Amino acid sequence: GPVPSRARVYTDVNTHRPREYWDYESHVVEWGNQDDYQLVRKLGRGKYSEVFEAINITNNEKVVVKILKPVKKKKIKREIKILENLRGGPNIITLADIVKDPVSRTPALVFEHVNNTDFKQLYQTLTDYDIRFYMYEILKALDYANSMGIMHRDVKPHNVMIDHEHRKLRLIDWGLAEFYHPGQEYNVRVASRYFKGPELLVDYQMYDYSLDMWSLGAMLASMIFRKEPFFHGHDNYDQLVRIAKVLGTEDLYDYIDKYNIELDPRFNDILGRHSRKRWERFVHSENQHLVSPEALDFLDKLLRYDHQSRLTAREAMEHPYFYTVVK
Repeated sequence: GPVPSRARVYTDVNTHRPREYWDYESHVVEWGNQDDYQLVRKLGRGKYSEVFEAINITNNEKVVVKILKPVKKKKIKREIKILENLRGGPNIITLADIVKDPVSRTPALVFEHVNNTDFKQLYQTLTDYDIRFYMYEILKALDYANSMGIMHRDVKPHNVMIDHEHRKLRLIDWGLAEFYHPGQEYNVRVASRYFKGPELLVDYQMYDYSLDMWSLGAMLASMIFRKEPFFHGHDNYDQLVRIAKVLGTEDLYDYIDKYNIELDPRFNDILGRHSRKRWERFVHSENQHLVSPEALDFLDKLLRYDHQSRLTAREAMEHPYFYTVVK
């Protein structure tokens, strides 16, 4: 069967924790006062919750309220525990409170407010420098989470809140995030299609933090090449084919061969044979100002089939691409 895999970093952080740190099932929620908060506007509704702009009349500050749908009964304590574990970390969204919504009769998570600009309108204007700046900020969040034994598993532009005016960034929606336990098998039905790592698409369950570095790379590619999304699959199968048309099929087979993975036989008729492409073919007059040798090398080291070969978040922060960013 499949060969096992372990993260190359932060492998044993949770094993050296009291059970309570990662045992989210046993967590006892501290409930706040629902009447502290007044809902102002509905912002949106995801699969697992409805999201509101609200006000915290106890102090009068603006907050964000995520009223959890009757979800997968236990995603709740997982998200709460992860949020509490990561609170105060660099660019980690701050859980301000947890209350019981009187109408939904479900938990309502209360967050810090962030003044975001739609990523679409936002990415059409970001300069080269600003791409680097904000990527570095995202990496701080990811490395922090990983050092705390947690992977986000849903990195995508919609989950990065950016207050461009204040050049402030927050990584949000930790509802899919998990504790990393070496040797543990995970659900491959995580992340959004265009940001799913090859490991998910070939149904390899023993993945780790490095999943999010693929997603970050897919984000970066869309930004520096001005192509949304960069890997544009019709479904999860076509998604892998779109990746293979860039990274090539030989390295794909090397990957699944290394882990003794067998592709779904439905790929036989659709995968074809594809050479690895040089990144220069995606450069054109409209995106050239966003591209540099450093950008391409950085991208190249994120977008690897083999999850074990990708840059870790810390290694990524060491890359020459970020030398120009003021620290």
